[PDB]
Amino acid sequence: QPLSVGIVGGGIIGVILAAGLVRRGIDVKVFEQARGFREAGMAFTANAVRCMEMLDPAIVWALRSSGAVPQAEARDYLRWVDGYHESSKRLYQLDAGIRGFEACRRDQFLEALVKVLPEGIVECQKRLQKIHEKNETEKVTLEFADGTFAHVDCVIGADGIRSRVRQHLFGEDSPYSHPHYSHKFAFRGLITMENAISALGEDKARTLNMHVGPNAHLIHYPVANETMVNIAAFVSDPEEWPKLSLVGPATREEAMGYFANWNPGLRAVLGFMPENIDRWAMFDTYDYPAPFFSRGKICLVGDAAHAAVPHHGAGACIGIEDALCATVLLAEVFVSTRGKSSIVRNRAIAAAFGSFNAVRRVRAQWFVDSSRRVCDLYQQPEWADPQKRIKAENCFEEIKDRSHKIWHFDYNSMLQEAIEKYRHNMGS
Amino acid sequence: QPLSVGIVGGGIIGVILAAGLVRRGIDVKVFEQARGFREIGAGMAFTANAVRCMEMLDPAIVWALRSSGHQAEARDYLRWVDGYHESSKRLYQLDAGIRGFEACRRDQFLEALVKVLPEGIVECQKRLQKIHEKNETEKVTLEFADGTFAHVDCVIGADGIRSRVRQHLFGEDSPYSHPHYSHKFAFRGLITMENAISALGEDKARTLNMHVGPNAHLIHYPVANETMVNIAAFVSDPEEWPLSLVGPATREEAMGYFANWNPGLRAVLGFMPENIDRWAMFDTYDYPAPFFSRGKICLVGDAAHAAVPHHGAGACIGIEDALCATVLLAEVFVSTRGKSSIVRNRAIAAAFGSFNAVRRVRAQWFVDSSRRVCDLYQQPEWADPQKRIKAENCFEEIKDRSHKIWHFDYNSMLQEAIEKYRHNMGS
Ligand SMILES: Cc1cc2nc3c(=O)[nH]c(=O)nc-3n(C[C@H](O)[C@H](O)[C@H](O)COP(=O)(O)OP(=O)(O)OC[C@H]3O[C@@H](n4cnc5c(N)ncnc54)[C@H](O)[C@@H]3O)c2cc1C
Ligand SMILES: Cc1cc2nc3c(=O)[nH]c(=O)nc-3n(C[C@H](O)[C@H](O)[C@H](O)COP(=O)(O)OP(=O)(O)OC[C@H]3O[C@@H](n4cnc5c(N)ncnc54)[C@H](O)[C@@H]3O)c2cc1C
Ligand SMILES: Cc1cc(O)c(C)c(O)c1C=O
Ligand SMILES: Cc1cc(O)c(C)c(O)c1C=O
Ligand SMILES: Cc1cc(O)c(C)c(O)c1C=O
Ligand SMILES: [Cl-]
Ligand SMILES: [Cl-]
Repeated sequence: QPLSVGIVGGGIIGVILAAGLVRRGIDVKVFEQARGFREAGMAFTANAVRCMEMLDPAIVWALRSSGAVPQAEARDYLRWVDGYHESSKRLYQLDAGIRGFEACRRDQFLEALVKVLPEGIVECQKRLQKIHEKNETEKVTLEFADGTFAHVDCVIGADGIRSRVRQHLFGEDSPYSHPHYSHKFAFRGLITMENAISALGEDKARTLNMHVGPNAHLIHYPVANETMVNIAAFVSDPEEWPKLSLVGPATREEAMGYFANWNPGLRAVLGFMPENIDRWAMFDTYDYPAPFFSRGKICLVGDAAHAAVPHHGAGACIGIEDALCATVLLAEVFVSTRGKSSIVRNRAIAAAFGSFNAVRRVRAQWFVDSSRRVCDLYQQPEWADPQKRIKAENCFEEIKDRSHKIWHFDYNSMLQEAIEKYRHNMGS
Repeated sequence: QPLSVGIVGGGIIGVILAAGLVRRGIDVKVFEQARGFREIGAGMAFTANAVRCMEMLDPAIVWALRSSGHQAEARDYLRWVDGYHESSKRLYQLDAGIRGFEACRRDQFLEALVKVLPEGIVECQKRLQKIHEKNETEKVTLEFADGTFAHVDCVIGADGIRSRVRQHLFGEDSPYSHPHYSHKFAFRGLITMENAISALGEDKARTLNMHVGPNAHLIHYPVANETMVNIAAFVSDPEEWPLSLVGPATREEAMGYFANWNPGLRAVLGFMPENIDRWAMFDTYDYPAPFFSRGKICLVGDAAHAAVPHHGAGACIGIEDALCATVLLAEVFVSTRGKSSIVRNRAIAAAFGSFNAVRRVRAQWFVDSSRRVCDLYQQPEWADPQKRIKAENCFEEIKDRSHKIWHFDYNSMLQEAIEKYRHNMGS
């Protein structure tokens, strides 16, 4: 027969993983708890877009048909600005090259992706409650909350930051089963490009900028074809977060209080927002990172494995690499065990998930820490004191090192290492 | 605002190129002169490199290939053997590794490939007669023998060794427009694995070996699940090819060219059906393409660099071309969204220019190298037993040449390809 893979979670990574798997002949089901919803925006590095292409070129097509339509060709730049002093001097700039980042709306991209898939791959209102493992040779059983069941040769948790599949591995009372608070949260909202331009200038208004300063920072970029500018404003919170929901209503005047000393251009951007906005809490896996991404015939991927604070803007890139590593590994399982017994085929699954863990965990968990580390540098208290300016500006070399370690990932090597580890684990 | 490519030729390359373009959102039409399939029951094999190239074009291509053909994982070895002397001693061997090669039935692979494509991509009974190019900003018009026409932003010739798009580029009276004789031809036929063993041993009969000797060489490997072995015997021809490039031949005609060769090999020939086939071997060596593309017209596969088959990898070189041309046209598609008609058509030609720069050297090296290694398989020196020392150093050259085919850095080809396209654009 073929090999069946139950993917729990119909987010970006689950659906991309699925698309890569069916394009290779693997039987896939995606179980998503929500009711065909996408209830925001995200960005991919050029490296991740090449990973997408290797999964299935239609994915990249979906990405670019969802987004927008932009004489020479523009290079993509991360830029940092002093947010605290009126100097508002441009501190640093990182060149990511042509189409170094490519952008979509999360909900439009997912919709396009599912159109690309065969029919009846995605099952909605399928909330996983329990996993029943048995022998390596038996199918794994998924139990859902509406009383239904599925049977699959192996299981992938693409079920996000609050992964149920993760709870199964470490235990519901283990801190390793849950995310925890980064003691930061963000205000988000939009403003008119005209308003934006009014406060920052046409040049700042039309590019992405991080404004640094003490214990907080703010980022903004143009959206909806340079008519609107999106604002995300991040602040510190010495208090624990109450089951209070991670997202919640807030007001512009609350956000303005945190930036009261900051420079006037920046305080304006804030004042031009709707009176009512969101407050998103930033949880992640930093405090209690997974001891393993895989056990037996169960593998975590994306935010289920390594959910990160969003301050490299690449968290979903790490998950796309995961998807590619898991797709290529399971393809090698399919082809190398094709004529063999049920025992070899199930051993090979476990051997592949063992290779996955071996090759992906260090980089994924490095990235989770890195995402906190760079937030710290964007929020150094010494951005306040102009006599500590050399110290504070010295951070950018490390930011650059970390950025390039993300963007320049050698995924061909990862795949090679993974195939080699798979074959080793099989006794070969 | 979509980009239409007319592929002339529904062969393996034209169809794989199509599969790559459509998966990336490009409007493709494939124009095939034949009514259905040909090359029934033939096999072919692809290097692992070429299979990774296919996966990059569309992973579904690789699925197709694999549905068209305990203990450990097997390794793939090329083997040479002395075919002249009584000793028939193993001469050299080369490790290609796990899945170093993957094989299939051509017609079943092509047919599986067509199921992967959407409907209506391929139009049969469409034999390109003439190409009409107006201005770079206007569409290229294709005229077919049935009197219908077709209009496309650009044209890819994937129409094979006798490419009609090639004749258009260089002139139907140029010799550069036609392949020519390599002064070798081939006898093909099957025998039963039963008989194959009795003449060679179980060892030789159940794998691929090339038997070398003076002015001729033989290769055999198994088929129909190791129930039959397939023979190809290549011999030298001083004369010109008059006449039709395929023809019937007799077992005895082939045995004549292998009179002095050792008895195991002679026996193999002996065991063929009375009637078999003779195939002339043409290629683009004598008059190689001055360029693979001009304006909005580009050649790929055999249309551009048809080679004699003694490296066994000519489709692989072609799949490389399809990968480069797919990645290039996709870069045109995205780099030019919202630009004008003018710019988009300069983008196409700029991309075809980069195709030419990046591929033409490797591809024409491969044509040469194919004749070259054939010459090493057929050194007159194999018979002379005082030159069996110089003769046998050929194999360091076979190895380097094989590795240059097998370890192609195709990611660097794509990189160089994009950078040369940007350069051509003014970027
Ligand atoms: C504000 C913000 C901005 C970001 N910007 C970027 C950016 O610019 N670039 C970038 O690369 N990344 C970015 N990220 C990261 C990105 O959002 C995530 O890393 C990415 O969504 C992770 O993929 P996922 O599909 O695993 O997660 P999710 O999208 O959260 O997918 C989880 C899915 O599983 C489902 N699910 C959960 N529990 C169950 C269950 N029990 N049963 C069934 N289904 C279940 C959920 O309903 C959901 O559909 C950003 C993140 C945030 C928060
Ligand atoms: C005996 C032999 C064995 C080989 N074994 C291998 C092997 O194991 N591995 C490997 O990689 N390579 C192998 N090769 C090389 C391989 O067969 C060729 O390189 C390959 O088939 C080229 O494919 P193509 O699509 O470019 O051309 P072709 O396969 O020749 O197809 C061209 C297509 O265009 C069509 N066409 C022609 N003129 C027109 C026109 N005017 N209008 C419309 N359509 C037209 C033809 O009908 C045909 O269908 C072998 C070659 C030979 C001779
Ligand atoms: C690319 C990107 C997108 C984004 O949404 C955020 C918050 C970022 O910090 C970055 C890069 O640093
Ligand atoms: C090992 C491997 C397998 C594979 O299928 C693809 C896509 C690769 O590029 C690599 C690279 O090492
Ligand atoms: C399938 C196949 C094709 C081929 O061309 C060679 C040289 C091989 O050794 C194998 C398998 O071993
Ligand atoms: Cl992120
Ligand atoms: Cl060939």
